[PDB]
Amino acid sequence: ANKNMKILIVDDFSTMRRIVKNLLRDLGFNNTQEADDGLTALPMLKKGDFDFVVTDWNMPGMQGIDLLKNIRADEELKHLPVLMITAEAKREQIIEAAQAGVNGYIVKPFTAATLKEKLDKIFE
Ligand SMILES: [Mg+2]
Repeated sequence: ANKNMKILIVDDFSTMRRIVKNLLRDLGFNNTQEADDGLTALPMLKKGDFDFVVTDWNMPGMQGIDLLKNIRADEELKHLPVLMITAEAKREQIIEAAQAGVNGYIVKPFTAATLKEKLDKIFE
């Protein structure tokens, strides 16, 4: 589990993107880039050669479940594991997201400890 998979962090909230960049940094992961909406993650995704996606749900460009679908449907990208960060903790929301192919889930707030527990287990 490389402290160096290249990770895309998607969220319409810059402070959120950076609270996340640092807990990842605390964890041994530095290689990170950001995107503020799914509409602007995909073309990053499409040729950036990433290894892992962490994305929010609530985004207005392209909501996060939609990005996940475009990923699952792009043949070059559907092998990517996606951790989803959540805003609104509902069992009807999670179901729909597992149904769309998400690898794991996490609920805000979260800590660098709930985070690794979530990591050790996607690559699972
Ligand atoms: Mg959001």
